Order: sequence, then C-alpha cells, then structure tokens
Amino acid sequence: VRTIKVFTTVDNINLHTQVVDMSMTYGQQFGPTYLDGADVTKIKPHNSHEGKTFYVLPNDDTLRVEAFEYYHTTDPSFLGRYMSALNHTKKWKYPQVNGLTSIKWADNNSYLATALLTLQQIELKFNPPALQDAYYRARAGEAANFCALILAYCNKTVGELGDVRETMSYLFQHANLDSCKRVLNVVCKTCGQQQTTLKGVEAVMYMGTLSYEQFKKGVQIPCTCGKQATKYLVQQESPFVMMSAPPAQYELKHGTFTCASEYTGNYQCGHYKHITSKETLYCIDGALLTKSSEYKGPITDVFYKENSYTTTI
Ligand SMILES: [Cl-]
Ligand SMILES: [Zn+2]
Repeated sequence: VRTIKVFTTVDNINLHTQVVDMSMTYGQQFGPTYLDGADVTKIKPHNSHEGKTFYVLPNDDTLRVEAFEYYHTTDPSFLGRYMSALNHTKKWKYPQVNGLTSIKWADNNSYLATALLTLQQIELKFNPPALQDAYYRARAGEAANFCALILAYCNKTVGELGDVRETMSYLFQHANLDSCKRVLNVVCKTCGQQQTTLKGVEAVMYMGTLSYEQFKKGVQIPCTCGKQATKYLVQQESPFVMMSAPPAQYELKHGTFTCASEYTGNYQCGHYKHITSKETLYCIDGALLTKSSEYKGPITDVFYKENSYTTTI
C-alpha cells in the first residue's frame, strides 16, 4: 500500500489535506477530480502528484460553504463546467491590442473577445471573489480563468454561439449596480403619462435603439391601447449605459460613445467585432486591429459613459 499527500480545494485558496491510496483512481476516492482543468477522475495518483492541489466537487458541508463564498453559486455542475472550460481557455492566446487584453480567435470565442474588451472600458466591480480575482488577472493579460468563469456563469460550453447582450446581463447580475437608477416616462395621447423607476441591471441596459440621444428625445413603442406612445429617459444615474438592438447599419461617430459590438451573419451563425473610440476609431477583431475616422457596420450594442443625466423636456 503506497500513499501520497495531496490537497483538495474548490476555491484554490483553502486547502484540505488528503492521504490518497495510489492503487485506486481519484474518482474512487474523492469523486470527480480536476488538475488545473484536466479531468483526472479515472487516473490513479502518480508520485509527481505529491503536494499538488486538485479541484473536487463540494462533497461535504465545508466545501459547499467554501464554494458558495467564492463563486456565489450552489449549482451542482458549476465546478465541472468551469474546469471543462478552463481546459480550453488556458490554450487560448490573450494579446494586448492597443493596451486592452483581447483573445486570438479560437473555438468561436468572438463574442467573448468583445465582452472581455468591453469590460476593460466600463467601471464595474464584481461581487463573487472568483470574478474579482480572475478579472484582475485578465486586465494584466492572464484571462483564461476569467473566460472559463464567464462560460460557467453563462452556462455556455466552448464552441457554442453566445450573444454579447445576454453575456453582459449574467455578468451584471454578479456586479454591484445597486447605486444605478433609471426613471422612464411613457406618454400615450389616450392613456396619459406613466413614470417607471428601474434599479440595478435594468437601469443600465435597454433593447430597442443604439442611440443614447434618441432615448433622451423619445422612441416610439406600442401602448396596450394600440396607439404609439413615446418612452423617454427622465433621469439616469449609472457610470455607463448599454444600448442594444437587432444588428442594423449604423454610423458610429468618433468621441460620441465608449465602445460597440458589430455583428455580421444571422441568428444561428455569425461573428462579433469590437469598435472602441480613443484618439480615433479602432476595430479589434481578436488579434486584428484596424482604425478609421468614421465607421459604418451592423452594430448590436453601444456603451456610453454616464454620471448623472436629468431631462430638460
Ligand atoms: Cl476549497
Ligand atoms: Zn395608450
């Protein structure tokens, strides 16, 4: 009977001393077992494993609490999905493009590249320590844990088509957006005026128009009575807003916005590019960089900087 000492963990901070029998698999001893994303469930302990840290599933009460405190989930499959993703994302390249961490194209990750690029241009603090820790490493160029977490939080596998608006929506649920406030006003000529106050995630996202200006002036929407009503922004308190719409030809003017997502293709299949406004317009497509004075393209998402807005109307 040969034994080695290893450490189990769910958070890669708190370690649990285990003595493993080298005659049985990790699976027979701990259940599903991963070594930096690699599934070692059906492998037997090698000598070179002595003193290494394995991720295991939260199989007792201490690990359930460690896992919850670090990731803010009790989804039974979360760590499996994280590990499975990490195994791929640690193989991706993360070049610095114009001082932002991007991702070299692989495994249909264009929506993640534009998400990662967007997150480095907006004021956002994550609540789950997993996201805080991984984001800090992502800003510095080691984005593999962050990208695998986005996949695990969003319940996406590597290779699956993602939507940038849906992805941002999940990440925003795990961000401190409690100070964010939006007041809308809906004028129908029959039904009269109706104010609505939105907080948190619903205060920074809108689907229907790409234009922050048009949202301030009013957009037409159908009222329950059947008339077109005008919905306009009365008050905005957020460090950013995100305007989203189905992809349409739209002209981005330098200095009028922070960054945007371009989508070419259809519902089922397509590609994202990222446009950022700096000294001029840069298009980032994974590792690729071009610039222009003006940009026209099928835009789906535009991010604007904000502090406080109050309507004059
Ligand atoms: Cl742990
Ligand atoms: Zn009405």
